[PDB]
Order: sequence, then C-alpha cells, then structure tokens
Amino acid sequence: MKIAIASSGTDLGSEVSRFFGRAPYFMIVEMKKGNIESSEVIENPSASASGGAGIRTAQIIANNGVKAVIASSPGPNAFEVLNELGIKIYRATGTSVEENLKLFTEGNLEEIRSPGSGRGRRRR
Repeated sequence: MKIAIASSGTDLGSEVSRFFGRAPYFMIVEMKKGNIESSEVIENPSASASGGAGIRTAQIIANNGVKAVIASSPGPNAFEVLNELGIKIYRATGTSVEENLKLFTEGNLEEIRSPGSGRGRRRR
C-alpha cells in the first residue's frame, strides 16, 4: 500500500498545489505499519515538450506500486484510467501534504475503485 500525493511541492510550501494534470512533482510515500518508512519525490521529465502528456504520468505511477493516488485532477479523465487500472483513486479536497499523510492513515479522504470480479455466476 503506497500513498502518492500529487504535486505536494517538494518541501512544505506547495500544499497540494491546486489540480492534478501535469504536476511535475509526484511525492511517493511507502507506508508500512502506519509509519512512513520512505518519503521521496519524483519530478516529471519533459512535461512541456512530449506530445499528449500530463495525465500520461499515471501509467508510471502504477508501475511504482503506488496503490494510492490522491490528486484533484479537473475531470474524471485521470480517475478514468486509474479506475481501469485497479489502483485506489483518492480525491484531494485541498489542505496540505503533511496533513494528507496522517489523513490517509485514518482513511479520512475519499477513494474510488472499480472491481471486475463480483457476482460469481458460473454456468453449471
């Protein structure tokens, strides 16, 4: 279970920045026993040059094991793929990264998912 805070700046000034679209600063938080065991931050490579990018960084967020993605992208665009992926989507109403961390440990924020193995209806 890894919690990833979109934007979140790089220190303690960018409180969630604003929205999640091309934020070249996705903070990664590998929580283990309710105690952040690793707090790092990865910046985007060329968010202002490649063709059709920004929300494409999501594919990479899933390759990092980020089972949690708290962001505030404007529209179901990002939440659309994160859903077809199978990861836990999260919404960032707006508050701060420091508080967001302890906020995920209490399941305060909201999350959305999309299971594909429900209602067992086998033919036989």
